[PDB]
Amino acid sequence: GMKQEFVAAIEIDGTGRIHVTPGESQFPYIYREAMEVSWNESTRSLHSPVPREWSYAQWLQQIFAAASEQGVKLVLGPNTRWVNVPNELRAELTHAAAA
Amino acid sequence: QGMKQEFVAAIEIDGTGRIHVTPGESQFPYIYREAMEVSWNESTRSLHSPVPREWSYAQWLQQIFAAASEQGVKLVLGPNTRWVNVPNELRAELTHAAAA
Repeated sequence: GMKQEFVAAIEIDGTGRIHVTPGESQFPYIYREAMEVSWNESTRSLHSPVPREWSYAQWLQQIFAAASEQGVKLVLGPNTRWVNVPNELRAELTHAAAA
Repeated sequence: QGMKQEFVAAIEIDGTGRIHVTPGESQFPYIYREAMEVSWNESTRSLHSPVPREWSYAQWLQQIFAAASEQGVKLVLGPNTRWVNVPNELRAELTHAAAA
């Protein structure tokens, strides 16, 4: 049950987000799709997040931060097992878990 | 305060490239509720990330078109399509990404 529609504009804003402005439709609730697409009303555009390349280090900290929100401070031990983590990365990750 | 310190039993990057943190004892069934893009996999009892991925404008355009399509609108680029601050090459690549 679709419906074809022309895009009025494609734009990259000053923060690097890409905006697609629909020919006519509005999507105030595009967030409910859980696809990290947002709606900016002032410009009636669907847009991406600010460009982001997340390292494993940053994801590790994110995972730690989430567990912390639920009352658990995770720490690495001398017995923690590292599985399929290159040596160079392990160092970086270990530093991440502490920083 | 109620904050419990705990050992990590394992760090693992799986076959799909997600990084897994296996807590020593705690479980986090509702971790998704923190809205932080972290998930709990009960079969492996681990917190994990999504699959890694580089930033790509083409992909993001496709992602944007895909979100719109879920809400019943198939977007298409036209000859009258206005491009603001989109460099020549990116503009070509974005055009092709919208076609494929």
